[PDB]
Amino acid sequence: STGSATTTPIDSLDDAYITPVQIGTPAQTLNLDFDTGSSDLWVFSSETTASEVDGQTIYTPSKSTTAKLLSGATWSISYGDGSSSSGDVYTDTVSVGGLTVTGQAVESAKKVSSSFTEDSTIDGLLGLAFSTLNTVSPTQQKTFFDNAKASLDSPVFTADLGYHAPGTYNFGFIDTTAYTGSITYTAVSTKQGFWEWTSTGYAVGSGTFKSTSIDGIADTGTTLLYLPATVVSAYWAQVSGAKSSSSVGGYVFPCSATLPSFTFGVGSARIVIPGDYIDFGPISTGSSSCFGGIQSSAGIGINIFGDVALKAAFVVFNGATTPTLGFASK
Repeated sequence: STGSATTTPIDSLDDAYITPVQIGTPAQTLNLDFDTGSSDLWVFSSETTASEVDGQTIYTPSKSTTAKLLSGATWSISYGDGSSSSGDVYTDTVSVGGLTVTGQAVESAKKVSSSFTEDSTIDGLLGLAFSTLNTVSPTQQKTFFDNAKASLDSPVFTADLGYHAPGTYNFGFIDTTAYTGSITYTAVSTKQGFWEWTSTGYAVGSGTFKSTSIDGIADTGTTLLYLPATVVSAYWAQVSGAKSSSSVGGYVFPCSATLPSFTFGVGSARIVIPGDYIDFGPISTGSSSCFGGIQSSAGIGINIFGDVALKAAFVVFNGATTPTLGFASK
């Protein structure tokens, strides 16, 4: 089997991407944030504190003939941006782009933090990291990908995110028409539960490539590119007027600037992030100070290849016995 679903930016800055997901019988379609940096499939629901729902579509298990309470199971998760959610658990039928899993753990939110409430376009998350990070207790649950894996033509999914445009998540096959040149595969460590890999270096604009190992995670659920302070300083040094602002919370730059590209290494291959991808616009409405899309990972504890990086590539998440990551230009 295979599946194929279109993923769409939630706003004009590509802050996140939503993908339609069918849950239950008859289908209830929710727009979820596919997140390769976590492993919980959770939704706004009929159980979510009413004051914490503001425009989201909710899952109502009592209206699904295939929903069953997973008795005694609870979940609670915190993300790297400080947001959080928690609740209880149902199993139900979940379909993505034509691909169906029966008995999928659907984590029903009782509580969500303000960041989730305020984002009316995101109805929940669908985690695609390794199931060892799943927060359901006392019985840990599997991701949609893990459950689907044995039914797939190939044990893979691919992320093809657009710049200010729709893209695609595919399950079970590699669309050879969706990328240019060859796919370069690189080793993955699952030791921390992430799609963790090592980049072979970077370049700023038309500058020379610096060979240096950068350990990080491929995370579709993170907006920006978070790299070591040395790397990020070298990038923003090439932008007149750019500076790190503690009041704003990162590097800012004059909105009048033209940003240089940023290249990262995948083995002997290179992925180029155009300068425009690194522009996240005015820090506040009408400001002439703009927020940078490359930021320091110092104090995160991990480097994160978020959407800024991933949308410049066609990315293969290979969940074979020995997992790997593949990157192609497109």
